[PDB]
Amino acid sequence: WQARGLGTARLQLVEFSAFVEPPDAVDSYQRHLFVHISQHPPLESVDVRQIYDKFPEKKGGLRELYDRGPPHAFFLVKFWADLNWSGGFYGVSSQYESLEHMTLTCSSKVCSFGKQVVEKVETERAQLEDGRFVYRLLRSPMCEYLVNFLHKLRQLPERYMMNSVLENFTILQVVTNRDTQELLLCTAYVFEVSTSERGAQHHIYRLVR
Ligand SMILES: CCOC(=O)/C=C/c1c[nH]c2ccc(OCc3ccccc3)cc12
Repeated sequence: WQARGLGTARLQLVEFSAFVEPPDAVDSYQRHLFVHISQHPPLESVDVRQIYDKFPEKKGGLRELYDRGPPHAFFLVKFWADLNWSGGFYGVSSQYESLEHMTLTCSSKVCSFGKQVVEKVETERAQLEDGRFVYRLLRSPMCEYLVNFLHKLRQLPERYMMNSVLENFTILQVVTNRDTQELLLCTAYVFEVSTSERGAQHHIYRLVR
């Protein structure tokens, strides 16, 4: 019963993106996508151990979460960030669907060298749509650490330097049932940069053991 997308039977990712809109968007709109998954054969597995030291350790790190299970809820998403896009609006949008009606809690731990640097925790109540429940965390403003990290990481003079920094930069995303405390989706994000004739791109893996 192996997964084909980033999701389980209980909770599926529908869309995610991190983006920026220039000031001139209020005239002629446009947004620039740093990264962007869109899910409108089984994925390739990656042993979770090979990424242990890239994430937190005591309580809420990769291993201690994988030991609570469910193992099938764990995914690795490798990003190629488009970093070729100044005083504009930086944002993140997430969307999930479910068959059952829950109140999600959604944690975004940003880690530098595996140290938890910045965390955001949100909750979202289900809204019933076409026979199914829908969870919408659209346009959350990026935390100022991420915005600043990006202007710095944009001004670096070489891509290989960019990917060197980014090798110590990861994000853990943990969605759990707020009521029952059980885990529904855990997604480790590792990052590189994209030779921006190509925009963003991504690979989704099942974390296994
Ligand atoms: C909404 C409040 O918290 C935040 O600000 C962000 C939370 C995130 C949760 N999962 C993510 C996946 C990627 C990402 O940024 C992409 C990105 C990173 C590095 C270089 C280039 C691009 C942000 C998040």
